[PDB]
Amino acid sequence: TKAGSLTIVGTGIESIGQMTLQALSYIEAAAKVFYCVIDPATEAFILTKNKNCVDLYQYYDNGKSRLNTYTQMSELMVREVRKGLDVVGVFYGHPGVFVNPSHRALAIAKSEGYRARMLPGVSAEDCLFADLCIDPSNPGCLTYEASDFLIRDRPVSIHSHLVLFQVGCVGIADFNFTGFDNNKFGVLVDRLEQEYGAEHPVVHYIAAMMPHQDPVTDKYTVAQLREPEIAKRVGGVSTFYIPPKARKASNLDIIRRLELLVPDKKARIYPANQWEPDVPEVEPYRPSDQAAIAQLADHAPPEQYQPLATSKAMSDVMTKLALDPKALADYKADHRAFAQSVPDLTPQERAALELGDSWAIRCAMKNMPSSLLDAA
Amino acid sequence: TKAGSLTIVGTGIESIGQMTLQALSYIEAAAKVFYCVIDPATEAFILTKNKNCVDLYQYYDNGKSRLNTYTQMSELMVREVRKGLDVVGVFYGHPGVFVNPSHRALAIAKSEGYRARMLPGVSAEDCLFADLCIDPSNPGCLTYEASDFLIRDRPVSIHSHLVLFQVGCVGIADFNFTGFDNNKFGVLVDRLEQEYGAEHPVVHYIAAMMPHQDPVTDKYTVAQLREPEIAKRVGGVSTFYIPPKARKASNLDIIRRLELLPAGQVPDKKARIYPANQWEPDVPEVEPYRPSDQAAIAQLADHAPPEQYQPLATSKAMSDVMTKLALDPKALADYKADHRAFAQSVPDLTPQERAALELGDSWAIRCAMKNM
Ligand SMILES: C[S@@+](CC[C@H](N)C(=O)[O-])C[C@H]1O[C@@H](n2cnc3c(N)ncnc32)[C@H](O)[C@@H]1O
Ligand SMILES: C[S@@+](CC[C@H](N)C(=O)[O-])C[C@H]1O[C@@H](n2cnc3c(N)ncnc32)[C@H](O)[C@@H]1O
Ligand SMILES: N[C@@H](CCO)C(=O)O
Repeated sequence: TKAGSLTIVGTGIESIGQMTLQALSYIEAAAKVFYCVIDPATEAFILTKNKNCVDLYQYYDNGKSRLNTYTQMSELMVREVRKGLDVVGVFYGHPGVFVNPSHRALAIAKSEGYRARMLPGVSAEDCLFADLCIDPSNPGCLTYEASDFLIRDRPVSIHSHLVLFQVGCVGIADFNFTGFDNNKFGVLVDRLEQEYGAEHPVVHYIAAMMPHQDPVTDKYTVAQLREPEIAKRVGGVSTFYIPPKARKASNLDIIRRLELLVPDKKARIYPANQWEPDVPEVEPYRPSDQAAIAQLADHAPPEQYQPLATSKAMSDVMTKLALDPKALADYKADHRAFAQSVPDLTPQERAALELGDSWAIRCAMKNMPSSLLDAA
Repeated sequence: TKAGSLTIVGTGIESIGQMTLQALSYIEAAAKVFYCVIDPATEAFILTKNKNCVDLYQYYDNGKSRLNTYTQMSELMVREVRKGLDVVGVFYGHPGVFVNPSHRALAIAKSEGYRARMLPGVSAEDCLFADLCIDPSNPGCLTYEASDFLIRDRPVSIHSHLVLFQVGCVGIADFNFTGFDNNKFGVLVDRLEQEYGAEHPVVHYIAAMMPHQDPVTDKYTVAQLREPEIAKRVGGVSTFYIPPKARKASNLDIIRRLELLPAGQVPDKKARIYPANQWEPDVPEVEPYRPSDQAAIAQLADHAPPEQYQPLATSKAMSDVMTKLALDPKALADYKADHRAFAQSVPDLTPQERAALELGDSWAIRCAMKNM
């Protein structure tokens, strides 16, 4: 039961708006905050929400290895944990997606016997899916760091989505405040041409940082990436999306074993991927679609559909547990004592909260029968 | 321009807390809200924020194809757009990650000339990285839908992370209110055994849905997945993580072209980055404080900010308006329509700040907020 803890949170990519409610609540409650963001409005916002913040960005330098910077960032955080304080680290995007020092600091804290947790956030890949209008499900997604992709000769799959981070710093171990001199970029272009061909599309993607900005979603051929004026547009916040070159055929034995039967591989569900070369759009309103739409006119909810049927007192406390870290800590320490303290709950509601199981909370908030809960 | 718009937003996975500030503000501002979420506290919260909501979940049914439900969900949203309304759709997690009807509705709205946008959210994969303590960077990540993975015989990489969604409904095209009868699950287990071997680990992952819950992070062998009591635990909110078998060797041409090692020295001999992946079988222990780490820590005592580091140096008025543009959708729409007229209306801005806002470029905003 050591005093001291480390919680690392994200801010998302687009200024302020892409932070989660829980990231904000933990920042506000912290004894000490350490942050690494690249948007001045987000920095200003953080400084209005906690009185004891330190900017980690000052530990980068011209010609200084990023690994040295990361060791320093982690040590600054853990030093405050060792003094018995509740410390929060903040990184832009998702704090564990292409971020070294967060994973390091949490592992050191855990090894010394302190509580340590990462809260997820909205990454640049999350933004890419939203802005390019693609789903990782169709037809699968491979995600790599650009230098690692080359050095370990990581496998390509020409039938799935490909996403490459850190294309602006190929083979570069250090930092510069004015930007990278990305003079090994041509090595990446050679690999892409060898796998996909000279005329295959590469989408240069930069998510908007400020709320009024449009994203950069510029299509180039692989061969165009050798032109000096195009290559120089690729910087420190650039990600590449490379769409599929072909569609993979279905396995007939698997279709038999799953029992689904010939399958046309070039037969798409609406909408088609706009970035695939020479792929026409599909029909949105086939006869099967029109039949489903006609059924709306006299639709009734199924008998097994259970509408929400809660109270203000119950919704208030469930919201409080999600938005007030201190209330959550009190509940976790003593479910029974906490449940007895909440004003205006019914006997059914109070018993369900003491248990805290999914089945019990659902019975209470949807007015479903339960012999135990109705006996309260 | 044409009246009517569609904005689709997410709620994250863990109840209420994983919703973004902008998802909340767009829900509040909407003329009508359509939602599909799978816990009651999140549903109750949404209903406190807008008086005009419809639950899309009522359009599922026992034995009804999910494709028919998806067509209906998308049509209810687009019908309201065609009436000239600003409509918001809401899906749990990230609204475009393993979600069919959002992409469909947005594509139809855009093709008919209406404004259409998706706002990203926190997905189950984002939660998985945070709870299992892994980074997609190290050593790469492949992500698939479980049935698609099987039907198209999609490749694995034994040297990278593998993440499989929808492992609880293999080959199933319909819906049931009481849950799926996942009787083709053995076909997935056979494929995993062929690619990885019977004793390789598979992590059964379920992110906590309520704020007091712990995640499920249960490691099993591929062979253990054939045991009835274990297979029964895999349901509609289950995801699988399969760690690498081993570390992959480096390409020698690439080491030379990137100038990463002098000739005559043996490659792939540096220790792994700390910390090691705790799920990878036979992973060696990595030490946190090597000589290079201890030297960096010694330098902290007399560290000064570099000359090129630019401290924030802004004002209440400028910070307030940039926050407003992020948190008030109406204010953002006004600003976008006429930058000059909006910037003239803002109270207490300096002439430098007012001009910077009127331009709106990143270089201009940064100049104003760091006093350069
Ligand atoms: C050090 S990593 C940090 C990523 C971050 N934690 C996240 O969640 O996306 C930096 C890389 O993230 C990607 N990135 C950062 N900001 C971006 C943006 N606005 N648009 C596209 N990619 C971005 C680029 O690939 C960049 O080289
Ligand atoms: C229809 S999809 C929707 C995914 C959602 N949009 C997201 O952003 O994660 C359903 C699948 O998501 C995954 N999933 C949903 N909730 C989850 C949870 N609490 N933990 C782990 N995986 C989950 C499972 O693989 C499930 O079969
Ligand atoms: N990962 C590096 C470079 C990203 O381009 C950083 O720490 O910013």
